[PDB]
Amino acid sequence: SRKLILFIVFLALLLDNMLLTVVVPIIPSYLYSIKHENVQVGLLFASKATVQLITNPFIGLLTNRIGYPIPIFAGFCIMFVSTIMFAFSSSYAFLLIARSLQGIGSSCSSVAGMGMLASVYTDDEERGNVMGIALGGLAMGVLVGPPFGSVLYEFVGKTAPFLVLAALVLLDGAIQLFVLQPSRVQPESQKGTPLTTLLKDPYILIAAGSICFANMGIAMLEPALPIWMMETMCSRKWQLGVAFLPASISYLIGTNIFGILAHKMGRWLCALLGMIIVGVSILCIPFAKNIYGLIAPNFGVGFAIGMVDSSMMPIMGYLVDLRHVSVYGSVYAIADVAFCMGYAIGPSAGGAIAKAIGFPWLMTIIGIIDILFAPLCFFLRSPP
Ligand SMILES: O=C(c1ccc(F)cc1)C1CCN(CCn2c(=O)[nH]c3ccccc3c2=O)CC1
Repeated sequence: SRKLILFIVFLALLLDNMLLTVVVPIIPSYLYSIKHENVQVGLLFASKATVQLITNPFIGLLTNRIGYPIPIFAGFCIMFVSTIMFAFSSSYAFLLIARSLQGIGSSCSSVAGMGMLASVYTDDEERGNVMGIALGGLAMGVLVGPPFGSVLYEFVGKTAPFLVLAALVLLDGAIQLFVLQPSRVQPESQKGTPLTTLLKDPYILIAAGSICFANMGIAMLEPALPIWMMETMCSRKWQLGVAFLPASISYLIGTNIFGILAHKMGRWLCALLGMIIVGVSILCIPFAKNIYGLIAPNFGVGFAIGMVDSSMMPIMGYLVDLRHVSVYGSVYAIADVAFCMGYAIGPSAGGAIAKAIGFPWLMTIIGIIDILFAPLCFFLRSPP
């Protein structure tokens, strides 16, 4: 009965991404009103992703000393605290602190949950399936966040989305306490291989780079696309919001189905095809003239990112099992660092490049990089 661990990881990722995507619509207007009585949003997101990026190696090393359950419960506690502060804080410094705490909790939950899933599902196929489900939960939380927040804001109040999220967080924490039971400290049997040896592995580097570039695609998509839309198509705000819906839906479907299909098609082949597809979709994005012209490339981008994630995340554990000690804190900390590497420079830089050179040139460069990195996944195939 280890499906409870999968449910806990699923819930943690879902609620974390739900908070990360639900805070967005409300705070900036209140910040502007407070200042009186676009860029700072990207600064908030960069802060959260950067704090998650810094914490990842530390949590990876910590999971080898105190085990997984205590980091998971700590992630839950920090995530609850950040949700409460989001509910009650109205200034900018407190909201920045809330974002940083949410980043720490994101690092804890993601790294420890992936490590626990890898350590529990030792089969190479079941591992792929369960982390495909976990990434599908991440995508589900991303997709549900904004509609849930808008509905609760219109129905009850501004604090309602965060209070309901905090109630769900308390339910998840009660489940964790009942199942995980982080009463004592349980060190792992074998000392983990240091990251200095892990970053020296070309295959782990290749998988991490594939994840990093695949996520960098959408990471620089998010803040630069609305400006280009308003400049060329003069599109409306609802059209801007709808634009990323195909990406989220395709990401959810891709994660859920390719967590299973990667082991059938071949993880290396799935990653190569995903990189090619995301490169082609990003190349085709600038040529669109209407939102209907971006419905298909966004779907391709989401599907390809789901392919790459749900293929490379299992391959990380497979590689660390094959050529390293069977401990998954450090390698999945590396994978989280790969995620945050794109998600942290996205908001901060994407605008800068989209202003220095044209948005079509930026997206052409990103797509060319992804296409050229696609053949590097050829080296991740198994000899037998
Ligand atoms: O949509 C997504 C997605 C994922 C995979 C996939 F394949 C297809 C789509 C998710 C949606 C949440 N974001 C992170 C949240 N976030 C920022 O981090 N920075 C921003 C800067 C400016 C404006 C908004 C944002 C913003 O929402 C991460 C990716």
